[PDB]
Amino acid sequence: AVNGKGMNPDYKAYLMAPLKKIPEVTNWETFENDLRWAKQNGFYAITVDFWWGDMEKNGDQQFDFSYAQRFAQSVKNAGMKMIPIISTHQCGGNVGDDCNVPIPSWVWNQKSDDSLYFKSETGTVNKETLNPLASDVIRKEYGELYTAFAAAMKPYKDVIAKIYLSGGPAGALRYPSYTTSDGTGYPSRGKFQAYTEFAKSKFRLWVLNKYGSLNEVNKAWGTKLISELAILPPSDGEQFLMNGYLSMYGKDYLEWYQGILENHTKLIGELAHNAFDTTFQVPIGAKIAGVHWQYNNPTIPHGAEKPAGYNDYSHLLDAFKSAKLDVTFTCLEMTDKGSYPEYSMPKTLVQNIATLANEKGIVLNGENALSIGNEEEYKRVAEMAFNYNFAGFTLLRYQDVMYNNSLMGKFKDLLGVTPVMQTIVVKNVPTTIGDTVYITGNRAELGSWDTKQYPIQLYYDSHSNDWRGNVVLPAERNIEFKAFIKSKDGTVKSWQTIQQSWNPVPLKTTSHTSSW
Ligand SMILES: OC[C@H]1O[C@H](O[C@H]2[C@H](O)[C@@H](O)[C@@H](O[C@H]3[C@H](O)[C@@H](O)[C@@H](O[C@H]4[C@H](O)[C@@H](O)[C@@H](O[C@H]5[C@H](O)[C@@H](O)[C@H](O)O[C@@H]5CO)O[C@@H]4CO)O[C@@H]3CO)O[C@@H]2CO)[C@H](O)[C@@H](O)[C@@H]1O
Ligand SMILES: OC[C@H]1O[C@H](O[C@H]2[C@H](O)[C@@H](O)[C@@H](O[C@H]3[C@H](O)[C@@H](O)[C@@H](O[C@H]4[C@H](O)[C@@H](O)[C@@H](O)O[C@@H]4CO)O[C@@H]3CO)O[C@@H]2CO)[C@H](O)[C@@H](O)[C@@H]1O
Ligand SMILES: OC[C@H]1O[C@H](O[C@H]2[C@H](O)[C@@H](O)[C@@H](O[C@H]3[C@H](O)[C@@H](O)[C@@H](O)O[C@@H]3CO)O[C@@H]2CO)[C@H](O)[C@@H](O)[C@@H]1O
Ligand SMILES: OC[C@H]1O[C@H](O[C@H]2[C@H](O)[C@@H](O)[C@@H](O)O[C@@H]2CO)[C@H](O)[C@@H](O)[C@@H]1O
Ligand SMILES: [Ca+2]
Repeated sequence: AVNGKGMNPDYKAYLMAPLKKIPEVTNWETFENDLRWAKQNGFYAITVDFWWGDMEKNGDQQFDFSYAQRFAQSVKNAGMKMIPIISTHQCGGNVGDDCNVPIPSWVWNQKSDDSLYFKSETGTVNKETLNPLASDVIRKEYGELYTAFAAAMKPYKDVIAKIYLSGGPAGALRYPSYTTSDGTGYPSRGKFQAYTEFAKSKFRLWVLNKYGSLNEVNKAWGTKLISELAILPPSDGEQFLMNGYLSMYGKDYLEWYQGILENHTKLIGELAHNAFDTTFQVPIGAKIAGVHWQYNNPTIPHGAEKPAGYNDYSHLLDAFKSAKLDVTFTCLEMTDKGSYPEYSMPKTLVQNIATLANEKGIVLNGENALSIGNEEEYKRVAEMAFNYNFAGFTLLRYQDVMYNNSLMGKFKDLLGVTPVMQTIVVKNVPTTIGDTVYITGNRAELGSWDTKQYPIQLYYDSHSNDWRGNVVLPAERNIEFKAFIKSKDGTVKSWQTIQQSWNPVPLKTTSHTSSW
């Protein structure tokens, strides 16, 4: 992997359940067999959406956790593990969606203003999820839902491996900036979603709180606003994305905009831990969407990410760390394009996120953005997962491999692997002062023959006069590799004589010794 490391020892593979309830797809008996099969192919658990629209439909505090309980019972019967997703967002309208489960309609009546929903640059109303600015309603509603869920699902503590939270549309912490109705669907630029009267009022108050008075605001922004009412979000999204973002005003607007998501992260994290820590004592996480389009557009840099709420990934991830929430990213199966008109750079995006996450000590999980139909996509996922220290990968979605033995087989081989530490020993290495030794191999877990960025480092053993290193490898998988030398200035000088291999890597920790 990068930084001379290897694959994460804690790596697990997960499988996304269908969006619809199991009974609308197959029977519970077959489901249990499907789980045993998934397990046999390297899957550790199944992530599943438990829709708010389903759990608190009839009214405030009128709960129904019967489906969740039945699902859990079969998971238990199959000796499997599950990862509940408290989906406080609507199913339907987003890529790959096939259901229509809006959040409880009664929630919109808890306020007579427009604080609860979203409104775009052009006036498009979005009700896929509650507006994070309304923290009072969120605190109460999410808090009550989480608590009730915990009590109803306590008996299934034993099969719950982790809990996922929904920070916004399509289960991710973000604004509904890319939608068909708002004419902002892929691969168009996104539209900011801060035009309700409540949002404008909030931005205005936040700015005045920061500078004290309008005169101080003008001085800090180098502007000449005539009144406090002139303090507003961008009136022209395109112009703001072209150059407005570069100014002090632009920096402040984006700070506030992304800041709302950061605060929301800390809020749902607090509520979740309070509700689940004692009953379950399992990790909790949230998701970040992979807004890879318009990434390198020269006219509107990161023209889709910013409107989605992503301006400073480093600052955003710090919020997750503080909230004690594991992070899940996506698009691991895609490649960089960066060409007109999409200007898509998903791989570069993934690498950046992973780098930041690892630097901050944040447990990082990944997913594929779109259904995978070929092995090549699995290899791309593998490359990212095993070279960027991902602690886990979740395959979207159930049906794709459950009803495709051939594809399921490819996944088991490339991604459904169990990490196992092994000691690698290479003797008679002709190193000189300043040289370092590394190994690189065929599989993604070995950097796929990359000597520049993904090689795994070995260490000189002065006592035995050889080079050694404890490397994490895929158990029960065949591998080929070779040790090589890098000079002080990182130039590859020479390679091991014969190509080494392990057919397959042993299930139990041991050692592989070879001669240079
Ligand atoms: O069960 C969990 C969870 O599942 C769903 O949510 C998933 C999404 O399905 C995933 O895509 C992802 O959410 C993000 C993606 O990370 C992000 O990249 C983007 O998707 C982009 C695509 O990347 C882009 O290629 C483009 O898709 C095109 C295809 O290229 C084209 O071939 C096809 O014909 O049309 C599609 C759509 O135009 O555009 C999309 C954007 O629409 O955005 C998605 C959405 O946020 O991760 C989440 C979380 O796992 C369910 O929706 C959710 O309810 C559920 O909780
Ligand atoms: O809250 C204060 C004000 O905030 C908003 O105005 C912002 C814009 O959102 C930013 O994009 C930027 O504006 C730039 C503009 O992007 C750039 O093209 C250039 O503008 C010309 C404009 O093309 C022309 O039509 C005419 O208006 O003259 C402008 C000035 O030459 O310069 C703009 C300013 O540098 O910054 C402003 C704030 O400074 C929001 O839209 C306002 O309603 C709000 O009052
Ligand atoms: O990229 C696909 C490529 O993979 C295989 O080639 C790898 C070799 O198996 C591996 O040994 C290594 O090759 C180096 C030699 O070992 C070394 O002695 C010296 O000659 O430099 C070589 C170049 O790196 O790495 C390559 C991949 O870079 C497979 O055999 C190829 O057919 C295939 O195209
Ligand atoms: O820099 C090229 C081009 O970028 C922008 O056009 C985008 C548009 O904003 C998106 O919504 C979508 O249609 O793709 C276009 C091509 O990238 C600018 O708006 C445009 O002026 C500029 O020429
Ligand atoms: Ca409630």
